[PDB]
Amino acid sequence: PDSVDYRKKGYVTPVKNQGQCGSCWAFSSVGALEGQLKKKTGKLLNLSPQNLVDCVSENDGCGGGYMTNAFQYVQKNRGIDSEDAYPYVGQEESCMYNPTGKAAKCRGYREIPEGNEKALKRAVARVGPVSVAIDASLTSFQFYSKGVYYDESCNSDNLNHAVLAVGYGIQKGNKHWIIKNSWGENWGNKGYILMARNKNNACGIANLASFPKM
Ligand SMILES: *C(=O)[C@H](CCCC)NC(=O)[C@H](CC(C)C)NC(=O)OCc1ccc(Br)cc1
Repeated sequence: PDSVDYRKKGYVTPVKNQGQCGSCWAFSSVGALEGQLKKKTGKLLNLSPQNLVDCVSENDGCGGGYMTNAFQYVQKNRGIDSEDAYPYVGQEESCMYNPTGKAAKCRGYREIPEGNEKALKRAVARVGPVSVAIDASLTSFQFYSKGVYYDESCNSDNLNHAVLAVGYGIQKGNKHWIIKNSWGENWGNKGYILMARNKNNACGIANLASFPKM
């Protein structure tokens, strides 16, 4: 497909805010799951980022983590709670079990061929929102406000932030990836940022992408 924007089909929930917690990966993971859930059931709702922060032991909660492990967890645990049944508190707590909390399930996940933007594009068009990792350490990124973001000093080999690709397209001749962050709706462009697509895998956008099976 030439251009995709899952927000137009109602596959994306509102922009969240990590608070005082480095739980970007939990947010990235739920966003993908929320997508497969909308596609599968027709229901659009917030999943529990906290459920993952607290239970994905392979990870390190507020200290950071990886999306794959989160997907592996939801599959092994036979489910993930919703935001309502397992609200976000912004810090790591003991893993809670909500008898009525299950709101989605995961039967695995797939990875995108490392550094392949073309494969990332095909995956977004056919699957839905995809979880991707990038280098967000540049002041240029942290202070992004508008336009298609590109900074040559971005480090493809310095993955330190997890986000969500809800689509892709082109703006003013510049191809981009539609990216949902989790620093609240006041960061970037209403919690969003258009990142350079096909610019030598800028910021390593396609170096660690994955989506959940549902
Ligand atoms: C995003 O908010 C966080 C910021 C963590 C620094 C405060 N970044 C991550 O969680 C990254 C996710 C991308 C690299 C995909 N993961 C990460 O930092 O891994 C660190 C880590 C430490 C210990 C364990 Br156990 C697992 C992972």
